[PDB]
Amino acid sequence: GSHMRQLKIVVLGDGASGKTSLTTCFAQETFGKQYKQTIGLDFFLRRITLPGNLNVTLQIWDIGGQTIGGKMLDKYIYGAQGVLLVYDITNYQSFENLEDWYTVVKKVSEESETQPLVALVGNKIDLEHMRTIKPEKHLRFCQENGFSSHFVSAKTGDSVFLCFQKVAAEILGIKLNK
Ligand SMILES: Nc1nc2c(ncn2[C@@H]2O[C@H](COP(=O)(O)OP(=O)(O)O)[C@@H](OP(=O)(O)O)[C@H]2O)c(=O)[nH]1
Ligand SMILES: [Mg+2]
Repeated sequence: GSHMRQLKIVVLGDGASGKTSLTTCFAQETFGKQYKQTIGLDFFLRRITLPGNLNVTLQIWDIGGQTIGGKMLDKYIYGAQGVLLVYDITNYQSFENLEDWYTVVKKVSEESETQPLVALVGNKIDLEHMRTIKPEKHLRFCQENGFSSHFVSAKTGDSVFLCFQKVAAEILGIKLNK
């Protein structure tokens, strides 16, 4: 027998960073019958084919309005093979607070004996000329913790598909060459 290959990715970060915009931007290609199959659930599914004709379904979880201490947060983070730490490049506190989001991820990782792929996602790159987190500051946070680095715009779609695709590939031990 052979079963579906599914990877769970959770999207974390402070309110107003663009988490729901980001997840929706990636979900849009599935709108119609497939997205409707999980309407009102905690996640949606999107199938991608990674290089080498590797079919995988991504199960993408938006935490909604959950805060760091939310007692529902566990179902989002436990089992997550990929984690997006999302901030708004124009909102400094959203970046600073990612240390605290990452503390929860480390705690879950240690308990679960897992090593999820963690991506730092600077959203709103369409607003680059008004950013309050410089690229160098973002890349320092990535270097300190081994995060995958992404600058995206959920509004316009810039780099969004590639962020999820790269995270999926890295979960499976593949560095995509582009
Ligand atoms: N310029 C820009 N704005 C973005 C981007 N991503 C999200 N936004 C805006 O940021 C606001 C918060 O987005 P949302 O997806 O609800 O964030 P959240 O789910 O993290 O709370 C929304 O504004 P509104 O209240 O206007 O809808 C949304 O339109 C982006 O890449 N660029
Ligand atoms: Mg939201």
